[PDB]
Amino acid sequence: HMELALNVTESFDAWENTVTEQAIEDVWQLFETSIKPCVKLSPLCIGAGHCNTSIIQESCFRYCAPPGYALLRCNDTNYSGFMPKCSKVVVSSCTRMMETQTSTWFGFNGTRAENRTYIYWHGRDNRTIISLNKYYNLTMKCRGAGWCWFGGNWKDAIKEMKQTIVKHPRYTGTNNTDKINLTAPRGGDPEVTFMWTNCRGEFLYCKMNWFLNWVEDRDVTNQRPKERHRRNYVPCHIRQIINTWHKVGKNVYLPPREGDLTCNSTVTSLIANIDWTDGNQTNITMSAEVAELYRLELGDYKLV
Ligand SMILES: *[C@@H]1O[C@H](CO)[C@@H](O[C@@H]2O[C@H](CO)[C@@H](O[C@@H]3O[C@H](CO[C@H]4O[C@H](CO)[C@@H](O)[C@H](O)[C@@H]4O)[C@@H](O)[C@H](O[C@H]4O[C@H](CO)[C@@H](O)[C@H](O)[C@@H]4O[C@H]4O[C@H](CO)[C@@H](O)[C@H](O)[C@@H]4O[C@H]4O[C@H](CO)[C@@H](O)[C@H](O)[C@@H]4O)[C@@H]3O)[C@H](O)[C@H]2NC(C)=O)[C@H](O)[C@H]1NC(C)=O
Ligand SMILES: *[C@@H]1O[C@H](CO[C@H]2O[C@@H](C)[C@@H](O)[C@@H](O)[C@@H]2O)[C@@H](O[C@@H]2O[C@H](CO)[C@@H](O[C@@H]3O[C@H](CO[C@H]4O[C@H](CO)[C@@H](O)[C@H](O)[C@@H]4O)[C@@H](O)[C@H](O[C@H]4O[C@H](CO)[C@@H](O)[C@H](O)[C@@H]4O)[C@@H]3O)[C@H](O)[C@H]2NC(C)=O)[C@H](O)[C@H]1NC(C)=O
Ligand SMILES: *[C@@H]1O[C@H](CO[C@H]2O[C@@H](C)[C@@H](O)[C@@H](O)[C@@H]2O)[C@@H](O[C@@H]2O[C@H](CO)[C@@H](O[C@@H]3O[C@H](CO[C@H]4O[C@H](CO)[C@@H](O)[C@H](O)[C@@H]4O)[C@@H](O)[C@H](O[C@H]4O[C@H](CO)[C@@H](O)[C@H](O)[C@@H]4O)[C@@H]3O)[C@H](O)[C@H]2NC(C)=O)[C@H](O)[C@H]1NC(C)=O
Ligand SMILES: *[C@@H]1O[C@H](CO)[C@@H](O[C@@H]2O[C@H](CO)[C@@H](O[C@@H]3O[C@H](CO[C@H]4O[C@H](CO)[C@@H](O)[C@H](O)[C@@H]4O)[C@@H](O)[C@H](O[C@H]4O[C@H](CO)[C@@H](O)[C@H](O)[C@@H]4O)[C@@H]3O)[C@H](O)[C@H]2NC(C)=O)[C@H](O)[C@H]1NC(C)=O
Ligand SMILES: *[C@H]1O[C@H](CO)[C@@H](O[C@@H]2O[C@H](CO)[C@@H](O[C@@H]3O[C@H](CO[C@H]4O[C@H](CO)[C@@H](O)[C@H](O)[C@@H]4O)[C@@H](O)[C@H](O)[C@@H]3O)[C@H](O)[C@H]2NC(C)=O)[C@H](O)[C@H]1NC(C)=O
Ligand SMILES: *[C@@H]1O[C@H](CO[C@H]2O[C@@H](C)[C@@H](O)[C@@H](O)[C@@H]2O)[C@@H](O[C@@H]2O[C@H](CO)[C@@H](O[C@@H]3O[C@H](CO)[C@@H](O)[C@H](O)[C@@H]3O)[C@H](O)[C@H]2NC(C)=O)[C@H](O)[C@H]1NC(C)=O
Ligand SMILES: *[C@H]1O[C@H](CO[C@H]2O[C@@H](C)[C@@H](O)[C@@H](O)[C@@H]2O)[C@@H](O[C@@H]2O[C@H](CO)[C@@H](O[C@@H]3O[C@H](CO)[C@@H](O)[C@H](O)[C@@H]3O)[C@H](O)[C@H]2NC(C)=O)[C@H](O)[C@H]1NC(C)=O
Ligand SMILES: *[C@H]1O[C@H](CO[C@H]2O[C@@H](C)[C@@H](O)[C@@H](O)[C@@H]2O)[C@@H](O[C@@H]2O[C@H](CO)[C@@H](O[C@@H]3O[C@H](CO)[C@@H](O)[C@H](O)[C@@H]3O)[C@H](O)[C@H]2NC(C)=O)[C@H](O)[C@H]1NC(C)=O
Ligand SMILES: *[C@H]1O[C@H](CO[C@H]2O[C@@H](C)[C@@H](O)[C@@H](O)[C@@H]2O)[C@@H](O[C@@H]2O[C@H](CO)[C@@H](O)[C@H](O)[C@H]2NC(C)=O)[C@H](O)[C@H]1NC(C)=O
Ligand SMILES: *[C@H]1O[C@H](CO[C@H]2O[C@@H](C)[C@@H](O)[C@@H](O)[C@@H]2O)[C@@H](O[C@@H]2O[C@H](CO)[C@@H](O)[C@H](O)[C@H]2NC(C)=O)[C@H](O)[C@H]1NC(C)=O
Ligand SMILES: *[C@H]1O[C@H](CO)[C@@H](O[C@@H]2O[C@H](CO)[C@@H](O)[C@H](O)[C@H]2NC(C)=O)[C@H](O)[C@H]1NC(C)=O
Ligand SMILES: *[C@@H]1O[C@H](CO)[C@@H](O)[C@H](O)[C@H]1NC(C)=O
Ligand SMILES: *[C@@H]1O[C@H](CO)[C@@H](O)[C@H](O)[C@H]1NC(C)=O
Repeated sequence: HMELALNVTESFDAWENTVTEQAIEDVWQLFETSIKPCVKLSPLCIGAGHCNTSIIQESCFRYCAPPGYALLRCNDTNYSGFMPKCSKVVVSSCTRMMETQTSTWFGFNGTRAENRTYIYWHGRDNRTIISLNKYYNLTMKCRGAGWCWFGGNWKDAIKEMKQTIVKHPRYTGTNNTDKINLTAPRGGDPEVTFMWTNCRGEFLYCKMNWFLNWVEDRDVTNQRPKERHRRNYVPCHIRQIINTWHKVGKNVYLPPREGDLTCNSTVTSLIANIDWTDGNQTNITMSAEVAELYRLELGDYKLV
């Protein structure tokens, strides 16, 4: 039945991307797949040296969630990432997710969101992903019109996060000075900070810049530096037809609704893909989609 492995390939290309790209594309294949004619054809590659073309039988009411897909994890400690000696393994399947909530920025419910911030991270010397987790307060409710609300110490929190990310990258070599900024492009230049949010089915897009207007430095001053007064909401505009971030492309999905849905969600799990490759850059990024959801609970998604 299930006969996985534990191998991975990491390289240079993101358009010719593999695990990621494959995981993403296939997902909307499984997902777009819930509409009924009589008999459907599903694939089923995840790394076997050949492929499975899954075939659902039926006719020509309550159903779980993935007409054809399932997940499972290893086991042992709270979390790390990769280079395991992996052993015991568990059982799981359903995928109702579309129903519930989500975001490109901060994973929702966090659980024993201990005061002391976290940077829980799957490492790769240079090209890697993070998961920051602090107790402090953050809220994020959406109001359907296309504008999202908050509550918390978000300036300060980032500080912690920025206070956080300083302790583990220790003295590299030379006597140095820090200078954090963000982007997240690839091969081309945009110049905007988008985030998405799922909560109750509608797949809503947000133009998020005021939230993301901060240049970081080691030791600073703002006495003689400048001051203007700014406040915040979210100029979201649903894009059922999804305008794709990491690539100026397109996708869609077929949702439900409760007329006046006015989103809501608890913040905890702020994410990032920090870039620090040899030279002059500490490059925070915000791509970390649906497999992070389950990755959020287990340690690391395994699908098939
Ligand atoms: C879905 O779930 C979510 C949960 O996430 C629900 O949303 C949450 O629910 C709470 C209550 O419904 C809500 O509380 C409210 O929060 C507001 C947050 O706004 C603040 O943050 C943002 C970002 O920084 C800013 O835009 C804004 O300026 C605010 O700072 C607050 O506006 C409200 O609380 C405060 O105001 C009222 C009225 O004045 C006070 O009663 C209350 O005490 C708060 O203010 C005092 O305390 C703060 C901090 O201690 C001080 O800064 C402030 O000056 C006040 O200090 C005075 O007053 C108190 C006495 O009251 C006294 O201690 C002190 O001596 C001073 O005199 C507001 O009540 C959560 O924040 C909210 N989350 C979100 C999204 O913000 C949501 O409803 C759910 N959906 C459904 C189903 O409804
Ligand atoms: C695989 O492993 C993960 C961690 O590695 C495991 O390593 C080996 C040695 C195993 O044999 C495990 O001991 C260890 O789990 C698992 O994470 C763990 O998952 C368990 C659930 O099976 C968690 O326990 C739960 O957490 C609550 C926290 O309390 C814990 O601490 C106190 C005091 O130390 C203890 O009393 C508890 O037993 C916990 O250890 C706890 O409140 C929960 O109890 C409730 O739930 C049961 C079940 O329904 C219910 O009957 C009872 O009445 C309670 O209401 C519960 O015990 C544990 O926290 C967690 N620990 C770690 C280190 O992550 C992982 O789940 C497991 N599964 C997978 C994914 O493979
Ligand atoms: C993630 O989980 C979140 C909470 O998780 C908890 O789940 C339970 C089962 C436990 O396991 C906990 O360990 C765990 O933390 C969920 O977030 C919640 O979202 C819901 C709606 O989606 C919100 O519901 C409403 O909450 C009100 C809270 O405000 C109160 O607090 C203030 C602060 O002082 C008080 O002033 C207020 O008076 C409030 O008391 C609450 O009052 C509401 O309850 C009333 O109304 C409802 C409906 O009419 C009714 O059911 C209830 O009996 C009362 O009449 C209301 O329920 C909620 O704000 C929010 N929880 C938190 C953290 O506050 C979330 O669903 C889940 N999401 C994901 C990612 O899965
Ligand atoms: C990646 O790229 C960045 C940007 O190019 C490099 O940063 C530069 O670092 C050099 C180091 O020599 C800087 O040169 C120094 O500038 C000082 C003043 O500017 C700084 O300090 C003030 C106040 O603190 C700030 O207002 C300002 O913004 C700057 O932060 C000078 O005072 C220095 O002269 C003194 O030091 C020299 C030794 O360097 C002594 O011998 C002298 O006695 C003298 O007292 C010096 O000139 C330069 O300013 C930076 N660039 C920019 C754009 O400002 C990184 O080095 C680079 N990193 C890597 C890994 O390559
Ligand atoms: C994350 O953020 C990083 C920093 O913001 C991004 O790196 C930057 O990527 C842009 C896009 O390609 C590059 O911009 C180019 O700059 C070159 C270099 O010209 C400079 O050097 C010469 C020689 O000293 C000097 O004469 C000039 O005046 C310039 O100072 C230009 O030739 C190009 O036209 C183009 O503008 C940067 O090179 C690069 N910045 C850094 C830090 O080096 C990164 O793209 C982001 N990506 C991720 C991973 O999220
Ligand atoms: C940020 O969250 C905390 C947590 O409080 C909430 O916790 C959940 C589980 C729920 O029970 C909800 O009802 C709670 O509000 C809130 O911060 C704390 O707020 C309390 C009072 O609401 C404070 O207690 C007071 O402390 C002061 C100073 O020590 C005393 O003067 C008072 O007598 C009283 O003891 C406490 O200090 C706050 N500390 C924490 C844990 O952050 C807060 O409401 C919330 N902020 C918002 C609105 O975003
Ligand atoms: C991942 O985190 C867990 C969570 O523990 C944190 O919990 C809070 C409350 C705080 O105390 C913080 O210090 C904890 O790290 C870690 O789980 C705990 O780990 C300790 C030691 O790492 C365990 O004690 C051990 O007990 C065994 C017997 O089982 C001894 O043989 C060992 O020598 C040691 O003394 C403790 O049981 C764990 N408790 C909890 C709450 O899970 C975990 O270690 C950490 N993993 C890593 C390394 O990232
Ligand atoms: C991290 O960001 C800082 C500051 O960012 C500012 O500039 C851009 C990137 C934008 O985000 C804006 O909103 C920010 O306030 C970078 O430091 C400064 O970068 C600017 C932009 O190139 C430089 O300005 C220069 O100004 C002269 C004026 O004569 C022009 O002629 C030049 O063309 C040029 O634009 C300036 O060199 C930088 N200031 C410092 C600190 O010396 C920083 O480069 C960036 N670092 C990383 C990690 O990428
Ligand atoms: C949560 O705990 C921190 C303690 O954090 C300390 O231990 C590690 C997390 C490490 O990062 C270390 O650098 C850090 O100091 C509390 O911060 C504390 O604030 C108190 C104020 O009473 C000070 O006495 C301490 O300097 C400081 N740390 C210590 C050692 O306690 C934080 O406020 C606390 N909050 C909650 C809700 O638990
Ligand atoms: C990010 O990683 C690079 C290189 O890491 C090497 O790891 C090997 C397993 C293999 O994948 C090889 O292709 C890859 O280049 C780091 O470069 C190293 O820098 C240190 C410090 O000077 C030196 O010990 C090495 O000479 C040098 N590379 C080698 C192995 O020759 C790079 O510094 C690191 N960057 C950061 C800041 O994380
Ligand atoms: C690199 O610059 C650092 C800046 O700190 C210098 O570090 C000093 O090293 C000297 C010895 O040369 C020590 O006595 C001091 O304690 C350090 N400075 C202080 C007070 O922080 C160092 O000089 C530079 N490295 C060299 C020699 O190239
Ligand atoms: C990758 O996994 C294969 C099984 O497909 C295994 O034989 C091999 O050791 C692994 N190669 C490495 C080390 O990446
Ligand atoms: C592929 O999955 C189907 C379920 O549709 C299962 O019956 C079949 O055994 C699998 N193919 C093989 C031989 O791995």
